[PDB]
Amino acid sequence: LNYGSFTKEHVLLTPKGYREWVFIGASVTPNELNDDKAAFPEFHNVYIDPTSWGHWKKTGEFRDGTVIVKELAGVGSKASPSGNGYFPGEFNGIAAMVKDSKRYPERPGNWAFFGFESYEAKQGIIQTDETCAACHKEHAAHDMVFTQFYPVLRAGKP
Amino acid sequence: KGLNYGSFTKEHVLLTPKGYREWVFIGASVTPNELNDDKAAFPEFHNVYIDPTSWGHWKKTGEFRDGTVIVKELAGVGSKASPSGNGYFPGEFNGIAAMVKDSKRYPERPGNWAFFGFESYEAKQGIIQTDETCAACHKEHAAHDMVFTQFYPVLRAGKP
Ligand code: HEC
Ligand code: HEC
Repeated sequence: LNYGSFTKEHVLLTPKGYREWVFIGASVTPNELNDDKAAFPEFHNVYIDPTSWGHWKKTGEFRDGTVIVKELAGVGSKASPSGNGYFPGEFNGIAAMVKDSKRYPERPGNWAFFGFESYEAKQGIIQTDETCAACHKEHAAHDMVFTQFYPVLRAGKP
Repeated sequence: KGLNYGSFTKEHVLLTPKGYREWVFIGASVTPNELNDDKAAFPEFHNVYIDPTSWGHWKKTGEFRDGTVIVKELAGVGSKASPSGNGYFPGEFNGIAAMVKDSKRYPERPGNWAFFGFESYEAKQGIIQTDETCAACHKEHAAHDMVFTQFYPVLRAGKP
């Protein structure tokens, strides 16, 4: 069962329930370490849809129909009873990518990258390749996904 | 109703949980060794999960039910710079800690929570901790029922 919902023009409707998908890793790019303006502020919590997680465990590959959501959250504090560091605050928005060789035959890896203006937007905005795909293609460890930062994926593959 | 998550010995000790990466993630924080005198208490990234049945009850009530299992998975800092910018990026898994709320198994523990450490991922079972080792700090500073929900935006957004 596919977890994306799409328009006739193959655009990703804003995913619902992705926090109940399979978490694959979190990173943090604080504003204060990125000239007071991180590209994706600031914590990133990343999810893969459950069907594609199942296929990943079987094959170590992203199936046609894979949806990955990167959820952004602010840095809420830098010190807690557990020590110094970064601790999350409030949610900021999402980014997403969808793999589909039928809908996206001309895109690298058959991935479409979606930006979201806000959580109330009805749909994502598909991006031209220089804005997202170029960086992922140049630097991601596996099939345009930064699996070097997803220890769940690396431990879960066969 | 949902399944009960976690498995327990006859002495009510949590057996080392399996499949928790398919539970509901509730938030991640990072205490890097380099910001904690080269030795964070829990090195270093923490990815936290609540079992799915207790997540369902949380969405309905904003409370942790009897049978709640929360797992905090530790991972290293793998790096501090990537194409997305400077910060902290995870490395390899380090270990787990857990807490279980159960008024029947742990009637005399603060909040009916049992705190478990794990010697390694290969250990058969956790080691239940004394109150001063874990519960004291959680009770003193956690925002809700001994859980640090100030750092779990998924929980705060999911409660009614
Ligand atoms: C995180 C991301 C994800 C998660 C899947 C993944 O491959 O990591 C999505 C869906 C996404 N981005 Fe990309 N991005 C970059 C890196 C290094 C990471 C992982 C580490 C971290 O969380 O900080 C990402 C890198 C880059 C990049 C390098 C210069 C660019 C220009 C972009 N990303 C751009 C975009 C998008 C353009 C709008 C977009 C929709 C993204 N990323 C989606
Ligand atoms: C994270 C933790 C979790 C996850 C649930 C939670 O309430 O956040 C577990 C299951 C657990 N710890 Fe505790 N802990 C502290 C803090 C602030 C955080 C959240 C922020 C972060 O991830 O860094 C925790 C704090 C403290 C603490 C304060 C001085 C003490 C001494 C301990 N924790 C101790 C313990 C454990 C004793 C061995 C134990 C099993 C823990 N924590 C479990």
